[PDB]
Amino acid sequence: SNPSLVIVSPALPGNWRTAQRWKALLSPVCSARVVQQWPDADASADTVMLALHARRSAESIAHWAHAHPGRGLGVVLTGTDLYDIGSDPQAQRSLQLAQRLVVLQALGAEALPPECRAKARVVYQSTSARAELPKSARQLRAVMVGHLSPQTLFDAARLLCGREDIRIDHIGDAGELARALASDCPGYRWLGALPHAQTRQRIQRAHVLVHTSAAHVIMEAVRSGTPVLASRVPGNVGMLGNDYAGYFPHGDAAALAALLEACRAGQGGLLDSLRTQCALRAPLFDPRAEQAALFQLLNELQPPPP
Ligand code: NA
Repeated sequence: SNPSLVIVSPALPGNWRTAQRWKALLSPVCSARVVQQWPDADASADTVMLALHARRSAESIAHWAHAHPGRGLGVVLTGTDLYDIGSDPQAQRSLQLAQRLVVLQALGAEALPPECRAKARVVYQSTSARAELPKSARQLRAVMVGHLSPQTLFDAARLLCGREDIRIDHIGDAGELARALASDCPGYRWLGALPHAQTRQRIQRAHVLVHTSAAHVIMEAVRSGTPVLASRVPGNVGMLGNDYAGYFPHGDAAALAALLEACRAGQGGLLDSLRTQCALRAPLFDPRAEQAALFQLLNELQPPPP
């Protein structure tokens, strides 16, 4: 067992969702609580800290390292901090103060300074599974979930302007650039902001998910039996694997269009290969696995009684 764990998520009312999911997976072995800032009024009881984002939580992190020198500090690199730690002094200070660093995919520790890697640990994110649905051989529907690399998808859709056999469904809140692409191109559609249940059903129902960004969406696709076409950036490669066959160069719309065309051609195949490759990735995103990685991390951070 019963350590008192504090999760720092300084998000304004991504990281909140992770924080809540970690609290639920750790609640069986610890008294877990989420805060925006530490310390608070219940802070004298806390023994272990899991702070999300080396910069946004730096002030909590620094407060923890003063009250608990060499004890209980886990700092989670959520993305933009890892890819901040180049110039940000606070981000850098957070890396040095931590007893443990958490990266969320395999490749994270390569961006970490050399002296910070031994204390890094890989904890893949997790999501619930959806059943893999049968898919038509007569079209290829691609879904992209991403608040408005928007231009990369936009350019690929214009390079495919006449095709109605390749359909691109863009989900996300922004805008007129999207509405224009929707009027001009039969196969592009901007559905705007959609509820979370509808977004996951469309991903489950899509032949493929396209991610051009430089993470939860990729897990939701993989765990719903939907392959992914993704930009070759470390965050994505860490999720899908160094030998994944569905990568496109970041900012290369022609390469993205070619990849959709190749998926379409093998219908009736690259798409079948991508499906097989994603099914081998899916067990990395099992809640059981994330929970187990968290248990071990908590046993490592747990400080001996003062
Ligand atoms: Na508990």
